[PDB]
Order: sequence, then structure tokens, then C-alpha cells
Amino acid sequence: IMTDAFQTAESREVTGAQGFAPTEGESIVLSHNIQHQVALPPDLDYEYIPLSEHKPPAEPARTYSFKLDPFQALSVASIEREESVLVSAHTSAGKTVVAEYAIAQCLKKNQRVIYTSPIKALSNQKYRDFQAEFGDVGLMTGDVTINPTASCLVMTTEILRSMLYRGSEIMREVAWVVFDEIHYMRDKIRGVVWEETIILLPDKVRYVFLSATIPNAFQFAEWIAKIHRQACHVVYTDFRPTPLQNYFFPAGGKGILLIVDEKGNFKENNFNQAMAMIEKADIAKIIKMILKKNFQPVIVFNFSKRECEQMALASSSMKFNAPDEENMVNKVFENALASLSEDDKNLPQISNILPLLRKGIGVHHSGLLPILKETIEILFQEGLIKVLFATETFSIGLNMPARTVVFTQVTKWDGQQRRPLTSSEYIQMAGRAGRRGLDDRGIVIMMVDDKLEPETARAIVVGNQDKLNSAFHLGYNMVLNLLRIEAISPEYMLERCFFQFQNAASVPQLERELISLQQERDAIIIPDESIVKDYYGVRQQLEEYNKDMVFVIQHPQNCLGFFQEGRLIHIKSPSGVDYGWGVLIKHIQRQTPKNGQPPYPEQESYVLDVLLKVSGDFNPKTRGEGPMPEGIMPAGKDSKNARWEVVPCLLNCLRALGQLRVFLPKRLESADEKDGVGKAVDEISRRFPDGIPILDPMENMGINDDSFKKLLRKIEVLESRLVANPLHNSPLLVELWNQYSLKMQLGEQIKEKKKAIARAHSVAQLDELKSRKRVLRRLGFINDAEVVQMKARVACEISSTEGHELLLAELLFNRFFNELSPEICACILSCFIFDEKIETQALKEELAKPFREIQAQARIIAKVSAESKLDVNEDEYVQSLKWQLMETVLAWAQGRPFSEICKMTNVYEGSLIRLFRRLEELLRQMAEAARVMGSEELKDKFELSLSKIRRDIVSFNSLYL
Repeated sequence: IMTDAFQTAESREVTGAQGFAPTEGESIVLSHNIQHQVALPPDLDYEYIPLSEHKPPAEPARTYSFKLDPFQALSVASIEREESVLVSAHTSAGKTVVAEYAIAQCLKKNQRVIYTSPIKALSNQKYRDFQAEFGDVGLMTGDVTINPTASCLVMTTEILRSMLYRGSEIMREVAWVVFDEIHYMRDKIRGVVWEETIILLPDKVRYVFLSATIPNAFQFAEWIAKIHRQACHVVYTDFRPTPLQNYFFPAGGKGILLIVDEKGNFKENNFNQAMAMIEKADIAKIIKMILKKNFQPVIVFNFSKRECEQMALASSSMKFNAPDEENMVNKVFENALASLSEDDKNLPQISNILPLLRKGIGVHHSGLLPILKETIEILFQEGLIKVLFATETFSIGLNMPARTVVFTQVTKWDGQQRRPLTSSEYIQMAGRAGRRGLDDRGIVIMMVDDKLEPETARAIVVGNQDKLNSAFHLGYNMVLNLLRIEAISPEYMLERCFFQFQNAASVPQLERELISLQQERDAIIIPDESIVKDYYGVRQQLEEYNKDMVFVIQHPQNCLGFFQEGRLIHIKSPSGVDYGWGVLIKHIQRQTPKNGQPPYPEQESYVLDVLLKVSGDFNPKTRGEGPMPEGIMPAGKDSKNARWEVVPCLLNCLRALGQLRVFLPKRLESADEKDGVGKAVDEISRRFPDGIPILDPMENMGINDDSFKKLLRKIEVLESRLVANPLHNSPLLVELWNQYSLKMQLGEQIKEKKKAIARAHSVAQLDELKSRKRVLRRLGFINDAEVVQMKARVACEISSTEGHELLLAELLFNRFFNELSPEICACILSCFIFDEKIETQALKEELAKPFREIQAQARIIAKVSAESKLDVNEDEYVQSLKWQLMETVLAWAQGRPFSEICKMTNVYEGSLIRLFRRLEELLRQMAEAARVMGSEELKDKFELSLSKIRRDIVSFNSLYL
């Protein structure tokens, strides 16, 4: 009895502060951890069938003084022999070196290479990155065009899409195209641009796709191998150099609980303990603890740009940085802004964020100015930011990992999607946790507002990664180009699109699964399907009329006059759980729905306070938003906690009513007092073993409805058809009640299975093209000879991701813009681009006139499309046309500073800048339409309209970083 060690929670190492550095060390991907596959082109050449042993030397002959692990070396060994590759792994795998090898190989071989990325920013980061490296690098986005004669070209994918449609000689020279982050083909607005680009590529060229881990990696290679007729290698690894640990932080609780361990194991003992601790500003609680215990840097992902700032506001109290670092924040800040006029440098958004970044707390989202995002990015990599508040947009950002990731929400909700984050959206985010050299492990902290079943939880975290599926559909600008060029048709691309390849590949395994379970719909022989059909059908239809009897009884007009305090009531959950007999205490009328969004029927319009025996360790105070709280019930020999307890119950938990009542003392709130009344409910079962006398729905409660009466008839014929059947009480019943149940439910599988196979034979894709071709006939774009008239070449050069490709093209040779000033064209054109809804001062009636008719001219095409058997809501296809920035783009075009037009409306400063650049690109495109169509007083007015708005802070480039 001295001092000692405890032998319960006791052990050696400290993992609190000093314990996040690796003592083990660096681990490398092994050779057995990688799996190479190779996809081959099909043979319609009968006369010759090639033997393809296509396999890499596993390490390239040429290193180019790159240092390559077994994974990178193998991926690059295919590029060496000039066959395409798909490289798939976590962002941790250093997939960028592979792209650097392709570039190096071309520059040595005196060929040209093209790098693409979905983001304009990432392509700008990859530019100077590569520009520094090889010096031979050019850059082409929608915004900027730098050094196009360059052997290497970093470009955005819609510039590649455009160039494959224009057909310039640039594509003749380029030997290799590298696709970075190819998983964006999933995205529903931008998905088509990707396949189009891929479908439009020359077969002679070669491809490097870079990806996160996807299951159908071979399926992508085969697709590529088919359309472009070449061998496509696949190199895959799941290896992650630094392991992960996922913790859940319950709502309002103090502490987190491990859920997936570093071996990827889901611990349910902890998970159910974590869901148990639920029954806001504790963001700050998390970061506080994360300050002392050493987790830096930490990324915090949320979703609304609006809630992102708020969480950085609540955490601003603490100070995360040393006096030496705060001054370091100061130097880097003043420096990166030097390209700004002192006007801009003092803009309302810049001054406020600087004291925040000084404390080590950052913010990253769409609304921040482009020079702020980059600067804060620059700041984070320099570790001057310990805590960063970001939206989902940030993880796609290239170079910036953390030690810790905190999920604000596990639910992503925009317009109609009420959905769990899916394992794909989880890994791109949660993968940021952990860094090769500096970290022990990745720490991922999930915050949970609401409890969710293990299915929802597990299928997010450890649930198998999502298949990469085609987003392909039809836009107008797509098919107009496809028609025009003689060598090809929109019919052609629709066949070679990834979507149809996918449907084509699924139907063999469907028929296999179908015919496999078509078996048991035969292979189960029920002794007699004849009489079992009658028992199953009667027993099950008996249930439905019984649920309906329970329903009408529950209605307040039928059952309320019997809610005398103290009356016995049988409580049975709608879920089927039967809590037994208890006493009514109070009944309160559920208060009227406020915003209207939560309505309920009359059966749920009351909450009854009723005392029941409950085994629940739940929270008895409130029903939550459920029918009653979450807790079980005692069954036999005093289950865990046999407690007589008052619980709130939605009136639909009413099963029966006892004929008479229990005396209720005024004082019921205490422990022994609650058990006092309960002991009487036991005392009434003394002489009532056959059941407590219930109040007959008709001959007591007085429900005489012709409806209710005729429903009771149907019930007791079904009780008679039950017993008149030989199997009522015969011990082959429960045996054979399993057999039909499988034969019937497999009927549901095979019914549903068949439905899957039907749609997988896709008519819908072609039916849409036809109906659009009908619009294009009547709109004048294509003469019925299926060829394209003047207006169709005009629309071709115009790219809007809305259907305004046609509308704008119409308004152009309606010569709608001809007589305007350049300054006012930017105004009306502003409506066609943006989406974000805006609360503004007003709509000036100088500018209110022209907006009205483009709504009219849109409603023309809108309903004109409807009669073409297309699906379009006529009401607001003019939705897309919005006037809130018209006054704002006017003022800017007039020469007003950026100080003013920010307060012109309620928009984000950085949202504004992205939207004017989106404008001055549409401006560029309208000009080319005029070079194609008609008078260049139209072409050059746009070019003038362009420079009217192309100015100080909007012409601002980038920090190249």
C-alpha cells in the first residue's frame, strides 16, 4: 500500500501532445499491395486476332531522375511503352509525379502534352508548378491565355471541349492528354463536358487519368479501350501511408468516442454508446480541446458559406498563434495584396479577415475574394493557420492537408436532396487528415445532431466506396455541333457515351441474377399453394383491416370523451410494440403547425400523458418528434429497469380503453408516488387474468358508422375464413408461412429485378434527341433535311450550362442587341449566367424594359419545347433569367469603383468577381457568334462591352498559387 499502477485504464505512452509524431516511421507501398490490370480493344477483325500480353516492365527504363515507389514506377512503365493508364489511389499516393513523367517524356520526344483539371484554380496552381519545372508550359482557361505555342499546356476541360469542336491543329501535335481528378464525371452539371471531351479525342493520342479509389476502374478502362481502340492499363492501390481514426462527437456531450480504428474496424460498442449521448456553440468546445491536446493544423468542413463564417466567429475568442507568427501573418498578408489599388486593398472584406488570420483562424469558401482565397491557402501551407473553416470546395484544392478533419454535418442538403454524405464525398474530405512525415495518424471527428441507424452511419464511414457512374445527358450546344460536322452525328456520341456502355455491361449479370432467383419462385415447392394462399391472404388482409379499425377508433371525435383522468388505457406503438396496460394522466392538444411544413392527421393531434412500465433508460420528459421516446419495455421477471413511468404518447399509440378508472392523488411527480398508482394497475390484474375489460368501440364507445360496422363484418368473416381453413391450429402452419413468404417476396425481388433490366435497355436517351430535333426544326436551327442553318452555327459558339444556348442565339439574329450601347449589353447579358439568388435595392425602369421581353422570348421557346413532347416547366424557364445584378453590372461598366457596387446589393464580394468573369467570357463568345453570323458593329461592340467591364479588380489574374 504505497503507490502503484491500476490495471484498468493504465498504461505507458502519452498520445496527448508529444505523441503524434511517428516513432515507427515512414511506410512505403509494397509490391503485393498493388494490382495491375490491362484493358484491350475489341476485334471486329476476323482475319487477325492479336495476342496481347500487354504488361509493364514494372519499373520504367527511364527515370528522368524521378524517385518512384512500386506504385508510381508501375503506372509510369505503361506511359513508357506508349499505352494509356488509369491511376487510382488516395490523394496521399503522390499521383502528380505520374503526370510529370508524361510531360517529361513528351518534351524529350519533342511532342506536345495537355494537362486538364475541373477547377480553374487547380489548373492555375498546376501551371506555375509545371512552368517552374519545365519552363515550356502554357496555360489556357476561360479567363486567361498564356503562351499557347508551348509544348506543354495546362488547360480547363471546356477549353479542350471547345478545341475538339473547333478542331485546331493544336490537337494534331499533342501526343498525351493527362486527366487530373477524373472522378468529376460523377457531377451532374459538369459530367457531360468530361465524356464529350473524352469521346471527341483522336484515337492516335494517349491518356493518363488520375483518380481516387473507384471499384469499376477496369470498367472505365474498357470503355476507353473500346471507343478509342487501344490498350488501357489500370494501376490500383488502397495503400494509405498514414492510417486514420474516426471519432464521433455526440450533440452536447463532453468527449468523443472512437468508431473506426486504424485497421478500419467499426466498433459498435462505442457507436451505440455515442448515439446514446444525444437527447450549436460546442464547435468552440471542440477546437478548445484541440488546442491543448496537440492537433494542428485542423480543417473544419461545412457547407453553407453562411454557416462557415459563423463557426469561425464562435472560435475567434481563443488565440492560436505566437507573437512571432502573428507578425509573419502580417508580412505575407501585405505582400500578396500588393497588386491591389489601395482602394481595393481596403475593401470591406479584406480589413475584417486580417485580425482573424492573425489569431491563426482562417476561412475558405466561394464568397471570399480570389486573392483572399489564394493568400489564405498560401498562409495555411506555411502553418500560420492552425484552424481552417472550409466548404467542400476546399478539399479539391491541391497542396493543403491537415492532421485533423472535423465534419460540421454528416448531412448535405441543397434543394431536394435530404441525404447522408456518401462514402465518396467522405473520402475526398476525410482523406486530408494525416501527413506522411509529420503525423502519427489522421484524426477525423464527426459531429452528430441526430441519431441514425448503423446503415446510415456505416455506409458513410467504412461503407464501400462508390462506383464512378456516367452523368451523360443532352444539351443543345452538344448536339448542334454534332450534327453540323459531317463526319459525325449526335446519334454517334450517344452510343459511345459512357452511360450506354454502362447499361450495356450490366444486362448480362442482371439476367444471371434474375434466372438465379427465378429458381426459388419455382424451386420452392409448398405442400399446398392452394390452401396456403387462402391462409396467407386472409391472415395478412386480416392485419390491414385491424390496423384500420385501430385508426378510426383513435380519431378524437370517437375516443376523446373517454379521456377522464385515471382511465385505464392499452398502449401499443404504431411500430407494433405493445407496452401493456397503464393509466391515463393528462391529455394535451398538440399545438397548431407554425410554418405549415409539419402537418399531421387528427389521430396524431393529441399527446397523452400515460403511466406505463418501461424498461427504457430513455428521456421520459419529451416524445421528441417521434410517436414516443426511445426505450424498451419490461417483459417477464423484472427486465433491466422495471419502472412505472409517465411517458408522452402520440394518440396513435392508443390501442384500447379500460372500462373504469384509478384514483389519482394530486401528487404524482416523485419516485414512490409514480409506483403507487402502478401497484394498483397490478392489483386490478388480480381478479382479471382473462384481460382487463375493454371499452367496446361500438356498444360502449358508441361508434355506429355504417363504415365502421361494415368493416367489422369483413373482420369476422376473415376470422371465420381463418378457422374454416384446415391449418388454423395445425403445426405445419408456421413452417409453411415461411415458404409462401419467400416465394412471394422473391416475387418482389424478381419483379423489381425485371424492372431493373427493362430501364437498362435505354430508349429514353434517344427519345430526347428526337424531341430536341423537333424543337430545332421549328426554331429554324435545322432545316428538316437535318442539316444546320445559320442560327445553328451561331448557337454552336455559345456555351451556357442553361438551355439559353438557343435563346441567346435567337436573340442575336433577332438582332435584339444591335442598337444598344456596350455599357448596357453587359447589363442584359448578366441575367443569362449566374444562379445565386440575390436580394437587391430595385429594378430601374430604364433597365426593367429589356428584361421583360427576354422573359417573353424565353417563354416562347419554353412552351414551344413543351409541344415538342419535351419535359420543361413553362412557368419559369425564365427562372434562369435574373435581374438583381443588372444595376450592379451597369454601375461597374460605367466606371464606378468596386467599393460601391459591393454595397449596391447583398452579394458576396468574391461571388461577384466570379460572376463577372463568367460574364466577360460569355461576352467573348457572343463576339465569335458575330464573326460567324453578321455585322461586326455587333462583334466589336461586345469587344467594347468587354473592356468596359474588364478592369481593375476583375481583370486581376492570380497569385499563380
